[PDB]
Amino acid sequence: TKPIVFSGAQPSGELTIGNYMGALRQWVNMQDDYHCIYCIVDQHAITVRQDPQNLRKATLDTLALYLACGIDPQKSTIFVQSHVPEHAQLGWALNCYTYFGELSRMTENINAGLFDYPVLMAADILLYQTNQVPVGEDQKQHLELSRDVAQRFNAIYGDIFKVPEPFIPGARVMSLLEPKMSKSDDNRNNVIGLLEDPKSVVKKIKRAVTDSDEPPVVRYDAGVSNLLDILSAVTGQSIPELEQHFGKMYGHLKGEVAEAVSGMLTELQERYHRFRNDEAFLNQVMKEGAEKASAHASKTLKAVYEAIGFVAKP
Amino acid sequence: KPIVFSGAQPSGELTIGNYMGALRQWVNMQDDYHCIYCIVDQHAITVRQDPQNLRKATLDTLALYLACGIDPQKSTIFVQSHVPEHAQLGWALNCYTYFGELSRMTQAENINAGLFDYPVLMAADILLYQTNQVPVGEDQKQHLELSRDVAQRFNAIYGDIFKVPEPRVMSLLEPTKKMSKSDDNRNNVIGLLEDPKSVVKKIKRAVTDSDEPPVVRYDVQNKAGVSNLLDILSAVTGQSIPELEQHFEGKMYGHLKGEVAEAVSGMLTELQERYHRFRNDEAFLNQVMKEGAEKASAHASKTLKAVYEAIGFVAKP
Ligand SMILES: [Ca+2]
Repeated sequence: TKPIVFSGAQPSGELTIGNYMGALRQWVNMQDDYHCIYCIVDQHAITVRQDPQNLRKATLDTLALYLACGIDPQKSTIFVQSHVPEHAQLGWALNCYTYFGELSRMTENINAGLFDYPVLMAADILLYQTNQVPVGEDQKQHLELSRDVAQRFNAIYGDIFKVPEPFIPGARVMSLLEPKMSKSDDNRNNVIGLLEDPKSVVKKIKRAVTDSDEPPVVRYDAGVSNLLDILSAVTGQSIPELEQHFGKMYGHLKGEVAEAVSGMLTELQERYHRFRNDEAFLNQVMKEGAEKASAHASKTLKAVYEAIGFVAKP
Repeated sequence: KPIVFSGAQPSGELTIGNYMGALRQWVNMQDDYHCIYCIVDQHAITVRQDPQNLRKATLDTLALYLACGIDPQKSTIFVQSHVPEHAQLGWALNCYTYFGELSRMTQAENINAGLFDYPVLMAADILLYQTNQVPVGEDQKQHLELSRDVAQRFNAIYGDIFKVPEPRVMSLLEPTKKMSKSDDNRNNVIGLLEDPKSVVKKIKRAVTDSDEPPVVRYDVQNKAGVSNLLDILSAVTGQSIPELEQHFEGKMYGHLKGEVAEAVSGMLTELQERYHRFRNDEAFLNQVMKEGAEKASAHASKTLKAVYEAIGFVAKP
């Protein structure tokens, strides 16, 4: 049994080139070393009012994109959250072991889902005996609540849950017009999406901030440096060996980058469309993932219900 | 047939006031209504429980409702935790409930989130079954009204997915307050599973008045103690109260206490005979919980899948 890694994927989330070359490209190559779990959290998504048609479409978009990146439905467990009842069941039970004050510290006319979703996050992770969690900086507090709830529950009932640990990377990709590239960027021009057409990549790379050194030379030190990090990650080349290739101006660099990133995204995107348009295949993937997820999750939930004192479902 | 939903705490301490008033009445209407009795063990854990006692009290409650006459073939009786759709809809309805609506729910220390959020789960329990009517007490009126508001709010967004639900024994030593399981002095309370000799003793010590000479006459204002014993006697036996005023003309209070104790005791001995039979047959209780949970899930899943389709979730394949 390998270490279990759990990651949540927002249905509306837009994966950037930073998300891919930095983290997800490595995670794909390590699916034989870890039991990786990817949960498309549509129950977390409806804490914000959602257009139903866009929610359904975005869930399928996200599934197809992760499959396009190489997530293997048989090696890993990839599923839609609402297809696995155990998430809501454990979410309710852990409400009774979470303090109202803890949720208040997470930050009226908000809905109860926004207030309570940190408990559902804890259930998402603890269901699968998760060992490690890749947490963004924005999610640090949520992960520490999951640890505190797991320890509190185990102190009462015994070692039912594993106490999850945050996990660390690692290609560095910086925001183009402000050299870290983030999927949360309020400025779209700072990032390149995985579903970005070649023309828009060319336009964002050409417009990337750079330093007006005279004469313009290619050297790692913040604009020019970003393009060296991005190009090196795509081509697997050393930064200095790249500088050997560039006498050329910053326009040579920006052109070279844009061509490489678009070459890599094109291979990802054709896989994306082949999976995305095959709705029957996606239904099979969600069925396999949900059934595998529930089999694993029910082992933990039934031990939780046993310890709480519920009559076991006959 | 109209659908009626009632939640039963897994406590196993029904009082004779609860039975004669509420539960006994519903037992006779199982042919005219689709009655749903849900033993709400997920609500119970909003207060920390001893694990073994919770399990025992859930089976105690089931056996007790069975002995009172709830028929698992006419009605649907099940344990809440056996039907995952309750928690599933509970989470979804959180997103359509305002924080302030739960904050204004009066019914502390370091409260846990379940104690705050359980009114949402109550709404989920009711709405899963297209429920028409919920027989709540006065102290759960707010909870029912919140369930109605959430159903209306959801329907106003997505269309009519939910049905909107529709909008006397006293303490023996304190006959101006209704018989309460929470009473600190347990000699105020008669439970359905109270030993007959114990029930007769408490009835014998029930408060009365100081009329010289004693008079047995229904006047709640001046003779609360005697009027209470006449309501209990009228409830067990069905005799109209003026009949007992005529039967006790010239009789003393001790005669009436002997009459209430005997009648109450007889009712509790038939109920307890059935209870111990059901409760000692755990295989029978398991099969009732299995069947009840399958029926409950069959109806609940229809509503939950319609809710998920309106919200925009991908349908589970
Ligand atoms: Ca495979």
